Amino acid sequence: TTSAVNIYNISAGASVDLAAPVTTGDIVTFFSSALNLSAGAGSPNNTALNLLSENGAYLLHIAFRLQENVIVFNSRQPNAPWLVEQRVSNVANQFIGSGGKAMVTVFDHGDKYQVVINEKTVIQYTKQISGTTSSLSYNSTEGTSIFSTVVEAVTYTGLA
Amino acid sequence: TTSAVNIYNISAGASVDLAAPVTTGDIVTFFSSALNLSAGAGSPNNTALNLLSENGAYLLHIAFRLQENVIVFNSRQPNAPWLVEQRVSNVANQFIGSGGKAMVTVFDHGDKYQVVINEKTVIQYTKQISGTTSSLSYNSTEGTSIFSTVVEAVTYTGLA
Ligand SMILES: O=S(=O)(O)O[C@H]1[C@@H](O)[C@@H](CO)O[C@@H](O[C@H]2[C@H](O)[C@@H](O)[C@H](O)O[C@@H]2CO)[C@@H]1O
Ligand SMILES: O=S(=O)(O)O[C@H]1[C@@H](O)[C@@H](CO)O[C@@H](O[C@H]2[C@H](O)[C@@H](O)[C@H](O)O[C@@H]2CO)[C@@H]1O
Repeated sequence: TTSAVNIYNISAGASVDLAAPVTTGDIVTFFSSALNLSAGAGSPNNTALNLLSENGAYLLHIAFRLQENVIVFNSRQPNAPWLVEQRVSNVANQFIGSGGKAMVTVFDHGDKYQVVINEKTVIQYTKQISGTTSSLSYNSTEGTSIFSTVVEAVTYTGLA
Repeated sequence: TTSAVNIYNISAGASVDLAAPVTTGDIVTFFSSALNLSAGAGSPNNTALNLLSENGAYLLHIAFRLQENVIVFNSRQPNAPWLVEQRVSNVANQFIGSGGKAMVTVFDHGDKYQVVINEKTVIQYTKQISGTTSSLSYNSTEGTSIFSTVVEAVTYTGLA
């Protein structure tokens, strides 16, 4: 009845507090104005996108590792070790059909997180930790990020 | 469970067939890489965005008229006159907080269409005609469109 759109500019190395939290049924899309599939090696993550809970837990962690040619999805409670991680091989293969820019979409299916790169679904992630997303972060390895220094994020909340 | 993201490049003067139709609960966002709030007068519409049914009906018509400083929302069946139109005054006032670009979002609330410009909801439109959206069009008055010649459209379907 009263859905909402919120726009955020996220500089590399930062985290932003969402004006409106993301919960079951809502969406989050990240827009990158550049694509560098051959920029270098990450220590270990070239670029990471994170969905965080109000408690500081990493609901969803998305990491792109060029040197290891893989994409990692994991979670963890604050001050706790990294949990069971799911990985997807072939980075470039996922960005086929980009052309100087990319977008990553995350659907919050309540009990799962659907991750989409452009138009291709790369994985149906099962939530290891539950809860609403209240902040987002974009971290990088200095100079080897595969996305622009500033990444735009649009959230669609108050849906279903 | 299996939502989908589809990306389209819509050149001014064209209409594109959606690979995935837009129905109750789905979303459509238009991205413009430019904003010209002082480009000229439309004959009468400077730029119009349309959601069309498989039968050619204009489910939702969105028109920006600089000379008349208003935004019109209407509908109509094919080969029929224009129906009851809703208008919103003050064009620029809606794009406050743009900065060289804009985005228009349309939420299909089943019995209504919620139109958002950037983060501001401009109107809750009551459907005069129902049905799923199968194609979209971007029409302009030669040389006086307030959006870029090519407008990007992203649809989020198969949601609720
Ligand atoms: O920047 S970090 O968040 O600290 O990077 C860590 C994360 O990317 C997690 C993701 O689960 O992985 C850590 O590396 C793991 C590696 O994926 C795993 O294969 C290996 O067995 O253990 C490493 C250390 O936990 C990143 O360091
Ligand atoms: O390019 S058109 O689609 O033919 O432009 C028409 C539309 O913008 C409709 C929107 O309902 O309006 C038409 O003009 C109206 C005008 O807004 C209204 O005030 C007057 O009563 O009737 C006109 C003709 O229906 C546009 O021509």
